[PDB]
Amino acid sequence: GAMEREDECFSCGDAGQLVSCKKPGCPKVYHADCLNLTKRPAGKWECPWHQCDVCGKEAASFCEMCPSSFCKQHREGMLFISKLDGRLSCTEHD
Ligand SMILES: [Zn+2]
Ligand SMILES: [Zn+2]
Ligand SMILES: [Zn+2]
Ligand SMILES: [Zn+2]
Repeated sequence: GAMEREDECFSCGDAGQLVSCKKPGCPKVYHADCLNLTKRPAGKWECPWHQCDVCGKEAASFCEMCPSSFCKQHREGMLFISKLDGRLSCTEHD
């Protein structure tokens, strides 16, 4: 993190061997295993929660229930506000 670092994996909902994002505005942490980080990131690492789950490009919207964020193109119709808590939820959370 660059301000704080929560002690739970946003991907799994579990805590453990966590690697934190080194980008400002990101308090989130994840497991290297669930991220498929076979290669150990060196230096500034940006979590895939900044990457569009569809095209792999930079995400503009962030699903608040999974590391599947979306770009300006792949966010339309794919991400919506959950009426349960007001959190951004993607269509893949049935
Ligand atoms: Zn995990
Ligand atoms: Zn991040
Ligand atoms: Zn995209
Ligand atoms: Zn989602």
